[PDB]
Amino acid sequence: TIPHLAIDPFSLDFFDDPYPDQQTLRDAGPVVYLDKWNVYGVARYAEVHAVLNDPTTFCSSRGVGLSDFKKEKPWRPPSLILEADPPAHTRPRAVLSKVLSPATMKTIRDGFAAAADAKVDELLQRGCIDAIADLAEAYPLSVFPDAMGLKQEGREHLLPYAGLVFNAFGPPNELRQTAIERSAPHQAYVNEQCQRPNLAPGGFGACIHAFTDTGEITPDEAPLLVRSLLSAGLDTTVNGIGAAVYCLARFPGELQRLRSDPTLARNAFEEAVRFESPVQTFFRTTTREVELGGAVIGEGEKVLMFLGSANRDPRRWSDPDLYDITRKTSGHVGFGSGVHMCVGQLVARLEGEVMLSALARKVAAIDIDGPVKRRFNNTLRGLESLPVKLTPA
Ligand code: HEM
Ligand SMILES: Cc1ccc(C(=O)O)cc1
Ligand SMILES: [Cl-]
Repeated sequence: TIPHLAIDPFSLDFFDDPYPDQQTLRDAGPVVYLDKWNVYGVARYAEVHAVLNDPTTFCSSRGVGLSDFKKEKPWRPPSLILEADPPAHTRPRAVLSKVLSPATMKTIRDGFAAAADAKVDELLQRGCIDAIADLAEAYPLSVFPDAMGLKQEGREHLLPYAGLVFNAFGPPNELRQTAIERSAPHQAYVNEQCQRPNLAPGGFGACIHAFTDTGEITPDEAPLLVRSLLSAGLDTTVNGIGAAVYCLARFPGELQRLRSDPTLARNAFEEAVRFESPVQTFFRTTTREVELGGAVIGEGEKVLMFLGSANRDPRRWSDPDLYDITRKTSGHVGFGSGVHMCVGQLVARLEGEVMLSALARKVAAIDIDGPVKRRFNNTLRGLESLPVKLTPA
């Protein structure tokens, strides 16, 4: 009853252009079986949303990558939040929610905005830049490690560590094997920075450790929760901001609308998150036999959720392949949905908003003026190099 497909959603050919294969996955049926990796797949909005919002049946504690923690050893100690189910998930989640809370955004917004304005000013002096290394990477590197409270030395490990984390959600292909092979110095750096004495006062890391006396987390839980922010907090925003600049470079009509009303900056970023879906996929594991669509999935099966496909499903979205900065984006699953929905979404949106605001106010044109190069990762979608000419307003 369930169609079997040979599509490999973790192949370089798929990463290079996923959209035809994602339509094939959607149109084959509400639930597919991917023979390449022996997992179920859901690529329509409806089933992705349903799976995300039933954490009891579609659990996370057996891993949200291909590997089943009941069968294989995790490559690193499980995340106390991402790779936990209720009730164990609940108090670590509440702590990170308060650490990255609406009130916390007020303390960092002025500095994040000034750094975004300063970066665009700097880039406009050069004119021809790489919007990945010089903007999408450079701006988050200029605000997020400091907001964490990290020392300066060793920050070159942060993007490699995150690339490793997101590759390690994938199947055991070359991208994953190579990442793990090179992982030891990056894990050593990251694990050391998670310890309380190495996190500067007032930053996100110190605030996590400060929550260890409320009864929500114990002291021995704080390093792994810092680890979660050092895993998820930087590379995601790099590819979110890169996606937004890539969209504005490809759709100049939308750059023109954004210039005319810079208060569209926040929704222009949100639409970029829907349109590119920097985090493409996550897995769940069934805790029981379950009916989904019309298929009966057995217990202990991996289910691959295509977040990017769900965000382009024409059953849910009008003109899904169009970048529209005034679109009603509410309900997109680029940040997830339900109990695990991105706890750092306010940081991500703040960074994206203030960068797009700086562009909206300072830049008249963004023209691709060099070869575009894609960056390949088992979970992240984004570019390696995006040469652009910035024309000042
Ligand atoms: C454009 C930027 C980002 C995107 C697209 C993104 C994507 C996601 C997604 C899809 C999930 C759901 C995971 C699941 O359902 O299994 C998630 C969760 C999470 N994100 Fe974000 N993320 C972004 C930025 C950030 C930032 C900036 C931080 C921290 C500062 C962060 C920290 C986390 C954490 C800790 C979780 C786990 C939450 C939980 O399991 O309850 N993320 N993210
Ligand atoms: C997207 C993402 C990646 C890693 C983590 C973590 O807890 O390590 C959380 C969320
Ligand atoms: Cl690690």
